[PDB]
Amino acid sequence: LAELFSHTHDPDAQAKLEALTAELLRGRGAPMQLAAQAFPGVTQQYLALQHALQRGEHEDAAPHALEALRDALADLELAHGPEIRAGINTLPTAGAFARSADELAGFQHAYRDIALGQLSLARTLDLVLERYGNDDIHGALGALIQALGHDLAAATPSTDGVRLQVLASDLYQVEVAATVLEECNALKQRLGCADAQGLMRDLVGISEDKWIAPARFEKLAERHGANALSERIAFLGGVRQILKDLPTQIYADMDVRATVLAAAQDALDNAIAME
Ligand SMILES: [Ca+2]
Ligand SMILES: [Cl-]
Ligand code: NA
Repeated sequence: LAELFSHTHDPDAQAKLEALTAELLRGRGAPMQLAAQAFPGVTQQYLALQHALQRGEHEDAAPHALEALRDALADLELAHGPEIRAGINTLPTAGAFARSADELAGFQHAYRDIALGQLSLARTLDLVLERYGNDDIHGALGALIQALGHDLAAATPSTDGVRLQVLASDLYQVEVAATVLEECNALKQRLGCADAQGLMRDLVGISEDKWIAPARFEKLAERHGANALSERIAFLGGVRQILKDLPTQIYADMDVRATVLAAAQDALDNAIAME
């Protein structure tokens, strides 16, 4: 258990756990609060409380202090059982990807929301863009898929095997999409928070807009400073190309995709017609 905290990549991880253990067994503070102050992520908190309990029993700690740890562990299992299972099952993978305690917890939170949520492909893509968009988005996705594999490999996966298999296929589509969306960098660079990352998330939003119309693309253009006629045409042309290459599975459905692309084309043509 103590060795598992090496995955935080905190040079004082071990000392911190031992200090926390002493504080927990001292029995003044609320176990859950103390654990959360020491380590981010319920997975690390759960493991720390478990470590303290085992030590406390062997060390012959106060029965009341031990009981408080048992209650805390039981509360966490009841409220966050699947999340903790997901974290435990994927710790080696998460450890290999994360470079700090915050990055570890961050990865676990992303994995939790995907694995245990009911997110559409678009919302999953948006989640990944928000967290990893201007960092190692492809590394994050590859690690998430490794995590899905380690979860399914475990004796008790965090959710059903059928769902984990579907999620691996979903995340492949997200990886294809994330690659396509890199074109937003070049587009913003050519034309000159409404940055490239913002545009990527804007396009993903558009992919689930069943009420999409050409007017929405005008507002997008305005948001991104493509106001002059030439830049407006170039921007709308770029956006349509990117939307077109975005995998069909990202869109709310095939019909919404068709509407989006027809609207994007019309917005482009309207701008061209002004020239
Ligand atoms: Ca004794
Ligand atoms: Cl289509
Ligand atoms: Na990878």
